[PDB]
Amino acid sequence: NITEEFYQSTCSAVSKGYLSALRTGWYTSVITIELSNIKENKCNGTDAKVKLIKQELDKYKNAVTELQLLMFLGFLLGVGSAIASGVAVCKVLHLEGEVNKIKSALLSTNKAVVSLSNGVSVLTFKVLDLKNYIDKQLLPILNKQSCSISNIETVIEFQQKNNRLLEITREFSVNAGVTTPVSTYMLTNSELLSLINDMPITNDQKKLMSNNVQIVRQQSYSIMCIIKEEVLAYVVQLPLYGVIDTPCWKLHTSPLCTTNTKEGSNICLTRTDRGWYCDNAGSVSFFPQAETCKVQSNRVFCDTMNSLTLPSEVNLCNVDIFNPKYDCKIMTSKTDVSSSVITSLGAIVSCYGKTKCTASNKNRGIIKTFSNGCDYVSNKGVDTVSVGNTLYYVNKQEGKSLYVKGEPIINFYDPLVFPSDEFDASISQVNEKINQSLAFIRKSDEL
Amino acid sequence: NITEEFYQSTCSAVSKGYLSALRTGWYTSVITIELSNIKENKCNGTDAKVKLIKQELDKYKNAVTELQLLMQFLGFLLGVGSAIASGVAVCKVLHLEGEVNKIKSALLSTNKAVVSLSNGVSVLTFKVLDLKNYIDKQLLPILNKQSCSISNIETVIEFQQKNNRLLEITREFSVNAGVTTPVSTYMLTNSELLSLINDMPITNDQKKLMSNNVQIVRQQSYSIMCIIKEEVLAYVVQLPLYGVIDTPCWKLHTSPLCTTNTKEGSNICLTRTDRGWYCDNAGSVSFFPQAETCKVQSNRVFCDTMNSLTLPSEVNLCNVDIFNPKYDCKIMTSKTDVSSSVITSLGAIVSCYGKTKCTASNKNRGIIKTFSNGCDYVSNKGVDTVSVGNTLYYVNKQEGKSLYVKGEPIINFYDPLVFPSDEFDASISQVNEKINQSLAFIRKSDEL
Amino acid sequence: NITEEFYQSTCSAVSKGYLSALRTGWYTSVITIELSNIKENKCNGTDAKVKLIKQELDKYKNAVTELQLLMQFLGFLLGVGSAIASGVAVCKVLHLEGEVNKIKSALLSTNKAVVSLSNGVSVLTFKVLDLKNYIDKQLLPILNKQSCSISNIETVIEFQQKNNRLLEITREFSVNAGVTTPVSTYMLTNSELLSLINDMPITNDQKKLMSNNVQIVRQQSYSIMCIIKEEVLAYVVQLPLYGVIDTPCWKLHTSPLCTTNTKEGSNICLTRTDRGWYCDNAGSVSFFPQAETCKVQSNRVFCDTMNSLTLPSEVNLCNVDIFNPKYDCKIMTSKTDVSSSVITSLGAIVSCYGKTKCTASNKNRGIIKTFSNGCDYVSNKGVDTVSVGNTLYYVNKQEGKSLYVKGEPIINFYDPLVFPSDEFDASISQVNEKINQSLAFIRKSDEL
Ligand SMILES: [Cl-]
Ligand SMILES: [Cl-]
Repeated sequence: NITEEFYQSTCSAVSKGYLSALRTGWYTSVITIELSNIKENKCNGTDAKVKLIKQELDKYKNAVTELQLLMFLGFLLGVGSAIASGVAVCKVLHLEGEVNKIKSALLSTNKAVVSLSNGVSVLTFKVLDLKNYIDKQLLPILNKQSCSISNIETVIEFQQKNNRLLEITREFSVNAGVTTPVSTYMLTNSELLSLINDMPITNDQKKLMSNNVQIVRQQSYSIMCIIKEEVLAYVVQLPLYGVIDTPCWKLHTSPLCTTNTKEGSNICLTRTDRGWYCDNAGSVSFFPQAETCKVQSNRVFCDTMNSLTLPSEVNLCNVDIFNPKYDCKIMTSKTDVSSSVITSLGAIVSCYGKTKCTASNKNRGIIKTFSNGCDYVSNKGVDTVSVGNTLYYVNKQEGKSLYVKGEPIINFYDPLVFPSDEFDASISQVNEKINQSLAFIRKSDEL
Repeated sequence: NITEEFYQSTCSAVSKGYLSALRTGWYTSVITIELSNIKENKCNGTDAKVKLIKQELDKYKNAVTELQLLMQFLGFLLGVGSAIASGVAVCKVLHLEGEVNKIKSALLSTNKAVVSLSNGVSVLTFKVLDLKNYIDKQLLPILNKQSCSISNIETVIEFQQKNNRLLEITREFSVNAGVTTPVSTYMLTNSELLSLINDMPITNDQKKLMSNNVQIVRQQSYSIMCIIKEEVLAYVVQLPLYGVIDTPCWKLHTSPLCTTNTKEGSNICLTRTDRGWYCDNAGSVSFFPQAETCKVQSNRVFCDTMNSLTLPSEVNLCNVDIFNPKYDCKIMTSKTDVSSSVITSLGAIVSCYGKTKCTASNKNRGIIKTFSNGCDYVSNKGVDTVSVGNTLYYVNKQEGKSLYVKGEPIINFYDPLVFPSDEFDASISQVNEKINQSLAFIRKSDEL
Repeated sequence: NITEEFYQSTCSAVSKGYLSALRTGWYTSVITIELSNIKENKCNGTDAKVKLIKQELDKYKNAVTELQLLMQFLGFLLGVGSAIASGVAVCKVLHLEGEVNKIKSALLSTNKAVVSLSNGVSVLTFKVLDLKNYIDKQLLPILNKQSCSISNIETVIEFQQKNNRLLEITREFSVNAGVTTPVSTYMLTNSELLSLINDMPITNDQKKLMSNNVQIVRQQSYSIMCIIKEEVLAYVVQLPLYGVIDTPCWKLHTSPLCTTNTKEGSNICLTRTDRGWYCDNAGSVSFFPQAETCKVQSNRVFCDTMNSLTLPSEVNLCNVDIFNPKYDCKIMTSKTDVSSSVITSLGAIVSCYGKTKCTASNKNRGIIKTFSNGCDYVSNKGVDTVSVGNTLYYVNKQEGKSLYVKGEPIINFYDPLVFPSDEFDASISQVNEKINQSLAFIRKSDEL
């Protein structure tokens, strides 16, 4: 199911066999909580039971009032406006009579599809009806028995209904009205599964979102919207996955240096194009910041806004870094430091200088001692790896790894002309800079 | 109200008309919760209501004990501060002998008093929860009377409600190691925070600004755990005070500008690095490179000056003439011809290079513009989304006028044979002098 | 016992006397909650007391079901690890056949037992909540007796208290995608965690360290949700083990050092990049470049070795003599003379250049020092704030002696005509060899 190749020639490794789930767009949904504005609580505070509902009722009013008061290579990626879509939906909701459409469509059911004034149709959802609870069940009970409640179960039932509205207020109050991930107080699990199931999307998409709701939360926003008339409404902005089931691979890179004994005589080179790569629509979406992608089993959830769009020929850097069809990215240094990069199925170890680097087994201890240079170890017989004072645990996911033998590419560069401070360079950039610096030495010799 | 200009010559855009609200300093206030230490829970016995009171007291007793164990580009130029040094310093002053009693006696009759500490600084104090009096004078007398049995379940709830806040405070301090941000509503309720702002020694404009944006004030505040000694738990709430308000501010968006020849690697690239927020401030210009550290509410920009550089007002000249002689505009150079888009306050910049497919779309029309190679720009009026390669951008739909400033792309004025394309923190004149110095060495060799 | 030295020659400062607490490895423990399968919820009847238990039971059932659906500078030199690879690997072992029965049978009589897993690993197990027996033996009989009606409000509340923890565990795992950090008090209560520490196979020195700093131990821990199989919910709590304790540590603060020429762009700059934390560790020195990943409690520094480079002890020589021959000290060079301040442990380094106003103030006296151009330093004794441009810094008020080491700024020893001003990852000897090669290129041409 999952495979990995280590390229000793360039001190890097590729894990393949992953499937894609790229967030490509947004669905905006309108979630409503119906509230009731209560005029005068002209009750007494003598009976113990009345005090609790009266104080619980004061708690509610403050929450309603409080909400009204509220109204490498990563640097290439570019800038988006993460919630411009949902906020756009929110701005439409402030228009005259647009709130009434929502409220009347949710008069008989708790879920409805509404056509907005600008023409876009958006799923609607009444998730909590506190107005009706107060107006028809609590306030009538209260007045009848001379403003006192003779049943402790009545106060608790209200504290439970009110509790969610209070916890929603706490979240918008600490997040300035835009939260992520969408909490279970904003959208309960059943509501989110109902939203996905009622969304205008593929059955492949619905199944994906429904089996991975936890990931759907993490990629979702809750945008607090309006409190007008008798309804509080907030927009839940859900990710729709327009690219699914395409091959994905992760590139891991580590520094590749010479191994001379002279302290500073060494030269280094590292591939900068580390991150996730997924095929989608004939090109390759590249995700440099690999921490923004989430892996579930073998599915990679990435966001195209944190991606570059690359030609399919990018994969050629894995077959031959000196190909003329794509100029592979590298950085160059003279900093021969030891480190390790843990991959999907093993460990890359860049062991240089006098640093002690070993690979250990849980039942045997140290089972390999690395020599200077860049090496790799499969996760089969190995459980941990130590480079200096740092112990790394290796991933224990099962899968075949293959060690691709090769002469280290750093040996093909001459130390006298090597540019050792290039962060955003390439094979072709360093080649022509050697030619330019090596030819400058020819002009003096022909002299 | 709010305007934006795109400078086609420099592949950048400026959003104008924003107002400032710069965090310039800190107010520290002492928030206290009065507890009562109860030695032992000597009513061991079975009874439905009694069992609940015992468990509620044990939760409370553990909460006190748990608290006691607790006490025993261009961003890289900004420099380093000590974010809570002000509050932590005030916290240490409360550890001095008799300093808690000064606070405690001043808050005996009211819940709010100004105390002069031993070091001389006056700090607002605030008793937010009086559990000592509740337990000593209302619950323990009720409990003891009937040999720890209570004929009123309503007594358990009232205590469980009162105790709830103290429990959540302990929960927050227990995973945050005594420093939380933003300040939660368990540490400071919305009403308590509005009451602090109203009593703080600040302007009526300042009181109004803080009060209408309490969610922002929370997000910019720290809550620093202090002491739980004698019958007082005290923590310091460090609130931001906004010493610079309503000064003109603008946001600079930049994107890479490259050549567009068909040969893959013969291309040159150029990007303005000075993106971020700029506010007039005391005759100078406060520059915030990290635009993620600033919060915009409608038209007000809340920034924190410790994440700023202090620049001369002539920085704004880079927008009217990048080659002006009066300020050396910062740029970076590359040979990395990648396609991207940068969404602005009022539109979209598109860096479309190579064979990448770049379009701008309307919700009512589909694709309405296809970008050619180069840097181009679109206003948010008719456009809802922008697509650069496999990435779809949504555009902000905020209202405002856009202006396209036509100009020849600046990258054409450089010679590709002598262009230094590896400078990360360079400038107009640095690229000039490195070309002039590299151009003269080839001139001096040819004279031979 | 904290001291600090300011090296005026290199515009840097070292804070020493801190003690180490380095995470070197991980302990994985199994925390289980025992659940009961609810088959037939045949309760009808709209009665206030009945409704609460039925709705509370649906919360428990939904939470169980919800959890089951869940299963279906110089920082850039550092390596990348798999933070929870150790804990997750233990989690895969629990999916093996009969592995839960060993756990379930070992935790039958006590809530704490050491289980030998199938792979051979011995793991602490911990039953923290027994909902099965509560529901099966205490609640359902009471519930059933009166035909789904409960005549005692205390029984429904006792269930809400029992059920609440499982509900919050589910709430945390559902928004954190089954892996949380820090380990909240719901995942592991304070007393449970102390019991974990006392039973771990670690030193008495180690146990004492973890026990007095549980707030840090949580923050360095992961809780990884595992299985709901048989009638048990299990999650793995991955606790840090500190294999290096009490070795000396020091923090290096660095700031830009520039020339003080009058011509705007005639200036040169130089900064030590090796800023961060340093701890002695097994004959070498562990270097943590991102100093924000380390947490300081009083005088102890908690760092994580996965974010460190392993350096020779001779790195400390960069503090006594930046041109020493035994270690090539790292620096970056620029032409960007912008003013800033770095707050240190015991004072403030101030890089004041151009027309920026830089001062140090007292709370009782106002401005007490105005900085001249160059890199200067101020101790936290007489100073409370430092102001650089429109930026006000508060200084740490921790007590301790500072030593100002007078020295000629190293930047003066360079000739601006041959100085390489675009080096970000360079060093003393690299800049030397680049000047020497650029100076020999200029000498051999004149001999022509
Ligand atoms: Cl001003
Ligand atoms: Cl089960």
